[PDB]
Amino acid sequence: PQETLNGGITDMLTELANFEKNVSQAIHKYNAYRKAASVIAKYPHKIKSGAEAKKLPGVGTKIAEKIDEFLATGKLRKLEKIRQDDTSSSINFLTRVSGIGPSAARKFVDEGIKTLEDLRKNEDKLNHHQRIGLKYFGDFEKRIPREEMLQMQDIVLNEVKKVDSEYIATVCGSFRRGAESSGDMDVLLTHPSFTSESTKQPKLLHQVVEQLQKVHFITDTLSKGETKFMGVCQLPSKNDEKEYPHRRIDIRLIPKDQYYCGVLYFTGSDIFNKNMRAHALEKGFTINEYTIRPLGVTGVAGEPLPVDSEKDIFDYIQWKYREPKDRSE
DNA sequence: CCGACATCGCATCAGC
DNA sequence: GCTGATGCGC
DNA sequence: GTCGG
Ligand code: NA
Ligand code: NA
Repeated sequence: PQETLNGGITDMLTELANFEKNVSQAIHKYNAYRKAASVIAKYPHKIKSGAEAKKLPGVGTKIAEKIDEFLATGKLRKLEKIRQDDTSSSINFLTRVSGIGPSAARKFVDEGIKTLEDLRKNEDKLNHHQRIGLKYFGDFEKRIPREEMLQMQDIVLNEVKKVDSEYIATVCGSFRRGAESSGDMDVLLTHPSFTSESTKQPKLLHQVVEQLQKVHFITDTLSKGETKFMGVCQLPSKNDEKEYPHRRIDIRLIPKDQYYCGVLYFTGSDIFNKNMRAHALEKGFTINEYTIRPLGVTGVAGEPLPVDSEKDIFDYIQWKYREPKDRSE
């Protein structure tokens, strides 16, 4: 639905959401505001009163009240006062840098560091991760067009298979659901040799990251363990042509017997996972990001049910398989 | 009235 | 040195 | 902030 409808209200709730997250350090109020802004963005009617909105799930007395003030005046006093607020606006801004959460941003603004320029001058006060977020402050705020993601995908699948023909790599996320653009690339990886009660051969994941660094696809590392890599990557530029911006890429090494449970979860969407959790249980099963287990008559979950594909999970809960395209909810 | 709210691997801080 | 707590992005 | 036991 057109943003014009209640865009003024959704933006108001989102702005409030970021302040709770970055300044007040109130994550729950953050999600509360986002949930509200979200359900309000879906409502196919121009809201005329807070009471109308209050009907919607996620909108309570306070937000219905704020919505009223906004409709009557065109803005919100508490919000106007927050924007003109020196520290709060500096603190909010600083968190846009990957690596700087509410706490670091709170600390920088304290000692006088308020701008991207202040950070660029205090490089040794920033950890490895934060210097990379600074270095790509702009790039990290851009989105990734699908075609770009495909090019990016071709390279991941090609290099993984080059390291070992048994690796299985699946680019999940909104991408797998067919989305037109993305903010990042989440690649789930697995190898037959890696199972829940097996070895992690601390190189299955290393050998892959290392391979992607060799062909110069991965350009920076934010964090890397035996099962989770988080870094930056970039597509090869087409000779003397605006080189592609640096992109965020995560790689997960999951056990083969939990691999598909992993692919299901990271493909989502977030709504779709809730309908399955909800459904799965009524059918007598418990579904987490790792496994699917039967629930005895006393509520006692049993051993993890075997899974060799995504469909297997759907079959356990009396639900027909659904392509990642129809998993928007 | 008052607790839940989604999740967890990894880097790094705090403390012994 | 080590382990646990915290911060972070997801 | 919202929902709900
Ligand atoms: Na409501
Ligand atoms: Na940040």
